Parts: sequence; C-alpha cells; structure tokens
Amino acid sequence: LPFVQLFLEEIGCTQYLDSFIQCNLVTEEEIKYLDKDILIALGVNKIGDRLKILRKSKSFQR
Amino acid sequence: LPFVQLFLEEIGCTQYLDSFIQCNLVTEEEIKYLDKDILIALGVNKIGDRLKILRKSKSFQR
Repeated sequence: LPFVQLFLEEIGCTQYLDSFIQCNLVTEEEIKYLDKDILIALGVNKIGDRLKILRKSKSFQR
Repeated sequence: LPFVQLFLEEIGCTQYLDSFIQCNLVTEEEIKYLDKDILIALGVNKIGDRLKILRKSKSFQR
C-alpha cells in the first residue's frame, strides 16, 4: 500500500502526482529504482527542485 | 588523473569540458557523485542526453 503522495507531500511536489503516475513514481520503490532525468522528463522542467527529488528519490533504502 | 574529457567524449560531452570544469567534473569521481540537475545547471539544459550522463556518471566506482 504505497503512497508516493505522502512522500511528495514532504518534498512539496503536489504538482508531481499526475506527473509521477505517468512516469510511474506512485510507489516507494519506483522512485528508488529510477533516475532524476526521468523526473525532468516526467514533466518537471522546473530546474532546481528536480535535484531535491533526486535525493528524495533515494530517500528509499528498500 | 583528470581526464573526464576521455569519458565525456565517450558519452558525447565535448561541449561539457568548460562546463564540467566549471562545476568540477574533470575527475573520475566528481561526476561519480553528481546529479542531472547539477549538469543541467552546469550549462547543459539539453534535455535527454542529460539522463545518459546520469547513467555514465555512475560508470565510476573507485
């Protein structure tokens, strides 16, 4: 019962829900099993925060 | 042994020398711990290849 929403809420990325669901980041693993260039492509050209998600994406260890 | 040019040339980043040297990616480690946002911010907004560098970036171990 994953909820990337609860995660994006911490990384203030409420505008990355329908964006992540498209790229496939609605899981607590997909983000941990992906890259950052995927986010930017996901539809988040917003340079900067993108780097944050990069680190947050790793927030998952398992 | 700073020769990222050899590696950047293998990934096709001939136009990332003065860019990498700016951020400090002229080492076989700096890029080993860099992100896509770091590259895009480095001066490579070129969406796409960025992901490649992100992958090759990991090409570095020790």
